[PDB]
Amino acid sequence: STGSATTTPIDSLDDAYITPVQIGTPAQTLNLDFDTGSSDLWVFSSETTASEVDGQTIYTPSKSTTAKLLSGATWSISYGDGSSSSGDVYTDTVSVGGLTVTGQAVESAKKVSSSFTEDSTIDGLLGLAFSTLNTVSPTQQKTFFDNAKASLDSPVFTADLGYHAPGTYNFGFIDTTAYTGSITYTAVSTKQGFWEWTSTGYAVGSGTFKSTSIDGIADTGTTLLYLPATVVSAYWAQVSGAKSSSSVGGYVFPCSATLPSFTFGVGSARIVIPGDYIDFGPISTGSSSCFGGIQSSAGIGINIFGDVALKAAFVVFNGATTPTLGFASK
Repeated sequence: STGSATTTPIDSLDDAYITPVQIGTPAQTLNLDFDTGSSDLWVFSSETTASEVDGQTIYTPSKSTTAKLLSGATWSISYGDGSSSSGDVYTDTVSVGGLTVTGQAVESAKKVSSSFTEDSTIDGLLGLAFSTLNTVSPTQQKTFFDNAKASLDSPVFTADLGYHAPGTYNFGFIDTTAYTGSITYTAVSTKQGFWEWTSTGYAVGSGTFKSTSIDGIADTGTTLLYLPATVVSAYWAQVSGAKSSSSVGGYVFPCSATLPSFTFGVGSARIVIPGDYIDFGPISTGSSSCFGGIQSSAGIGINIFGDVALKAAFVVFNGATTPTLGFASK
């Protein structure tokens, strides 16, 4: 089997991407944030504290003839950005782009943090990291991909995120029309539960490539590109007037600037992030100070190849017995 679904930016900045997901019988379609940095499929629901729901579409398990309470199971997750959610668990039928999993754990939120409430466009998350990170207790549950894998034509999914435009998540096949040149594959460590790999270096604009190993994670659920302070300083030094602002929470730059591109290495291959992908717009409405899309990972504890990087590539998440990651230009 295969599946193919369009993923759409939630706003004009590509702050996140939503993908429609069918849950239950009859189907209830929710728009979920596919997140290769976590491993829980959780939804706003009829069980979510009413004051914490503000415009989201909810899953109502009592209206699904295939929903079953997973007795005694609870979940609770905290994300890198400080947000969180928790609740109980159902199993139900879940379909993405025509690919169906029966008995998928659907984690129903009883509580969500303010950041989730305040984002009316995201109805929940669909985790695509390794199932070892799943938070369900006392019996850990598998991700949608893990459940689908054996049925797929090939044990892979691909992320093809758009810049200010829709893109695609495919399951079970590689669309050879969706990228240019070849896909370069690179090793993955699953030791921390992530799609963790090592970039071979970087360049800023038309500058020379610096060969240096940068360990980080391919994370569709993180907006920005978080890299070591040395790398980030070298980037922003090429933008007149750019500075790190402790009050704002990162590098800012004059909105009148033209940003240089940023290149990262995948083996001997190179992925170029155009400068415009690095512009996250005014820090507050009407400001002429703009927020940068490349930020320091210092104090995160890990480098994160988030959407800013991934949307410059066609990315293969290869879930073979020994997982790997593939990157192509597009």
